[PDB]
Amino acid sequence: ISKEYHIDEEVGFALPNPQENLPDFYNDWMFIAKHLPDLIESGQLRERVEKLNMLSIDHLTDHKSQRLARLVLGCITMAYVWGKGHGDVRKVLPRNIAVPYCQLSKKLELPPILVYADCVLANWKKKDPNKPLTYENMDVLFSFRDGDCSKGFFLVSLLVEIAAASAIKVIPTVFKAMQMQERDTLLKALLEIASCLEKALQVFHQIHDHVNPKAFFSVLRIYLSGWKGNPQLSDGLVYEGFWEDPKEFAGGSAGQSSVFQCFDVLLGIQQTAGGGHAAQFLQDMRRYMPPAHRNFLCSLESNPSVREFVLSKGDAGLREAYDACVKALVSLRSYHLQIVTKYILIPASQGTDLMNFLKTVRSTTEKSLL
Ligand SMILES: C[C@@H](C(=O)Nc1ccc(Cl)cc1)[C@H]1[C@@H]2C[C@@H](n3cnc4cc(F)c(F)cc43)C[C@@H]21
Repeated sequence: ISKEYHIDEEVGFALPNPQENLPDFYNDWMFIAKHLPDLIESGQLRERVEKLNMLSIDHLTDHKSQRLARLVLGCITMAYVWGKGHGDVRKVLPRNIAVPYCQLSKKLELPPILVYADCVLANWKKKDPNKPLTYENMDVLFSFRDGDCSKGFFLVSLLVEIAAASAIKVIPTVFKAMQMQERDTLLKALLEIASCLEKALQVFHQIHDHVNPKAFFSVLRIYLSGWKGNPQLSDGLVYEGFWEDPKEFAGGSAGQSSVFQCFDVLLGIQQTAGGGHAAQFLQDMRRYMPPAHRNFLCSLESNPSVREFVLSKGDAGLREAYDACVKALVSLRSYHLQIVTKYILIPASQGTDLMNFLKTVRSTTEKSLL
């Protein structure tokens, strides 16, 4: 059983039952975010961000409240800087909203920009508290524009994180099986992690039914892009009243998903080795995860290597069970690679930086087989 890594045995890395409402003191922030599709189109979003007061973060006591306040402020920032999403970029964030978002981001050890942990892990709720977690029974908390498939893009992303929750709980079982030298306990525990990663691929299939190719490329992808190496903000975003210099921060990508790196590290796949772009990007995106997940990924690399344990015993039965988890990963990297073609490459032709990246993390996964 995992410790104070804020990993839930039911939903995994996602926030378990996230809050929907801040205290009534923060009605100004909750109002702008809950009506984002209308204020962006009406042109008064950026006005209502300017006619704001500099509120205090101190009223955010419990954990679930600060995450939402990062979630509400993260969406406003992406909506403010990008506007309707056609070129009118605001290279300055106003102080009455820049310094409260930077205070809370420094609080949660997160960057002051919308990340995967905000719009996926803490951005959901159950329609019926008695009916189980499925797409038809769950809904998002915030969106960008009308018909952007942000419900489908985020809930399907979240749905696969819940399938991995049934595999992360097996990690302590594997690590103590190696310590106690119990082979059968390790063989089944490896088979179980593989099997849950097999079920997680079927959850990935749902993305076609709830997300549209060009509705994602044109509407949602524009607001999720950040300002690190982005040409529209050559130096980044100035946080007025917090940093005198413009600060470069990466946007949101699947690399910030903790299950992305969770099993690469466990199975001994040195995805962060070498000076490659994928190995550097996977290490840089750890700073964009919650602090509890930064240390959980850290604790796995500290624990003994599971790969060398199987490669040493000369046990073909263990070699086949371990190879099943690697094959389950390749099946996901090969499906994730397919989704990017239908959703980025072909829309972009009426783009390839994510393509060349995701081919390398899969290529490394195939080279791990025995
Ligand atoms: C639906 C897609 C998405 O990119 N969602 C998204 C993007 C940006 C933002 Cl900001 C928020 C959500 C994909 C989901 C599940 C993915 N995944 C998790 N563990 C994986 C292990 C693997 F081997 C693998 F190949 C993919 C794996 C990550 C994203």
